Amino acid sequence: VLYVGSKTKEGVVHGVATVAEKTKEQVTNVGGAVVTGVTAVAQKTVEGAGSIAAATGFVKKDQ
Amino acid sequence: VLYVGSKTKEGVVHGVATVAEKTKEQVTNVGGAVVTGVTAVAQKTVEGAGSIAAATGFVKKDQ
Amino acid sequence: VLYVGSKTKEGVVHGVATVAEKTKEQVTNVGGAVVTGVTAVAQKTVEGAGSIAAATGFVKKDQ
Amino acid sequence: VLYVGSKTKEGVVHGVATVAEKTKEQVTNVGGAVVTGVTAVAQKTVEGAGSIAAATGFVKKDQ
Amino acid sequence: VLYVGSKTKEGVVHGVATVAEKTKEQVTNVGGAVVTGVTAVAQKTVEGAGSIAAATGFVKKDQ
Amino acid sequence: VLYVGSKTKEGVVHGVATVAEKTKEQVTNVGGAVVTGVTAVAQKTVEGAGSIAAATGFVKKDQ
Repeated sequence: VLYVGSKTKEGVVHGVATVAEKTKEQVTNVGGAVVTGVTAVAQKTVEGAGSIAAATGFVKKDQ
Repeated sequence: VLYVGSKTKEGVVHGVATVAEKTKEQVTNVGGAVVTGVTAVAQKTVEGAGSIAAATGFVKKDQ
Repeated sequence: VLYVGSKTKEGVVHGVATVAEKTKEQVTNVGGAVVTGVTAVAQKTVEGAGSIAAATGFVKKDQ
Repeated sequence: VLYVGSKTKEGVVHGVATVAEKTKEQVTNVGGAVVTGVTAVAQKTVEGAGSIAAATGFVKKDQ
Repeated sequence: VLYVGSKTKEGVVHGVATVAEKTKEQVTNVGGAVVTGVTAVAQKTVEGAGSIAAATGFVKKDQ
Repeated sequence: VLYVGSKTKEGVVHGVATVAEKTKEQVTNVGGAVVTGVTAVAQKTVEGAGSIAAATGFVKKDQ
């Protein structure tokens, strides 16, 4: 018996309840990035960069 | 018996309840990116970059 | 018995309930990208980049 | 202008999300009453008795 | 302007999220009453008795 | 302007989130009453007795 890498559980979300009562919600953007409202998200990345709510700017590599 | 990589569970979302009561919701954009409202999302990436709510800017590589 | 890569479960979403009562919802865009309202999404990518709600800007590679 | 009994809201249920993951569920009865699983119920009774999940016994009025 | 009995809100339930993960659930009865699992219930009774999860016994009025 | 009985709010439940993870749940009864699991319940009774989770015994009025 080996059971190598067995019965695992990774990058998991479960059993979540959520209520949101918002009368108004404005998001104005005129520049770079804006990220909002990220709920119950799961990921598993192998041999790579893993981002989930990454608001980056502008990569301005010139000459 | 090996059971190598067995009974696994990865990048999973389950058992989620959500209520959202919003009277108004405006999103104005005139520049780069805007990401909103990302719920119950799962991913598994192998040998690659994995992004989920990544609002990037503008990659301006000149000469 | 090997059971290598067996009974797996990856990039999965299940058992999700959602209610959304929004009286008004406007999205104005005049620049780059806008992503909204992404619910119960699953993906598995092998040997590749995997994006799910990625609002990118404009890749302006000149000469 | 009277607006007597106006814009009322009574005996109301709205905006409800629910998830139930039950692997087994047995209900054995051999006597009186059993009531189970009552969700999102509304009632308005006028000039009367109003019951909603009332498990009564046995009304044994003899001579 | 009277607005007598106006813009009222009574016996109301709203904006409820619920998750229940039960592996087993047995209810055995052999006598009187059993009431279980009553969620998001609303009532308005006028000129009457109002019960919602009332498990009564046995009304044994003899001679 | 009277606004008598106006903009009221009575017997109300709202904005409730709940998670319940129970591996086992048994309810055995052989006598009178049993009441369990009463969530997010509202009532308004006028000119009457109002009970919500009332487990009574057995009213044995003899001669």
